[PDB]
Amino acid sequence: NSEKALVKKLYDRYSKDTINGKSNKSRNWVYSERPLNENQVRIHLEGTYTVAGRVYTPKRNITLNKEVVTLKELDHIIRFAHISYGLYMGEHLPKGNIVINTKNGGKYTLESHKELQKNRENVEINTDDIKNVTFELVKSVNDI
Ligand SMILES: CC(=O)N[C@@H]1[C@@H](O[C@@H]2O[C@@H](C)[C@@H](O)[C@@H](O)[C@@H]2O)[C@H](O[C@@H]2O[C@H](CO)[C@H](O)[C@H](O[C@]3(C(=O)O)C[C@H](O)[C@@H](NC(C)=O)[C@H]([C@H](O)[C@H](O)CO)O3)[C@H]2O)[C@@H](CO)O[C@@H]1O
Repeated sequence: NSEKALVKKLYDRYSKDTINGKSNKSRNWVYSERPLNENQVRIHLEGTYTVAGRVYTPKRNITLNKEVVTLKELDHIIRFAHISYGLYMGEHLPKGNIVINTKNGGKYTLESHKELQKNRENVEINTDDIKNVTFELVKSVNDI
């Protein structure tokens, strides 16, 4: 099963709770309502995950330090938060984009069906520039 293997590759990459010395502490890469320090931001994931034509609206957010990070890092943490509601589980690949929206109207688009392209890994992003993350993801079939 090749579709299953492609799913497993995305799951194995993005389910890791560390990257480059950062880690998911206190569920900060999943969901928090805890008060923010002056040096933190909270980026809300606002979107839909539609499975076999039924829309789900999972509520997740990521709590990060204010700093310049790489797109590899932000892509990682964002997809980790998606995995926490069920993204990349089972045997079928999702499709659709996850979009990092910036405060002045910029975007970084993360295509969900494949890994981040290697040539994008080192793009530098100030976490304080991020407005939110939107997404419209589709999994065409349920697992049987
Ligand atoms: C085969 C392959 O992977 N080739 C990639 C390019 O990806 C292909 O071409 C794209 C135009 C698109 O059709 C894609 O589906 C193809 O796989 C890749 O180009 C980037 O691809 C991503 C999506 O995977 C985005 O479309 C990106 O555009 C944007 C973005 O939305 O992310 C536009 C945006 O305005 C811009 N924002 C800023 C602030 O600069 C961002 C940003 O530059 C990047 O996200 C930072 O990485 O890009 C396409 O540029 C291309 C560059 O990675 O490499 C191969 O050619």
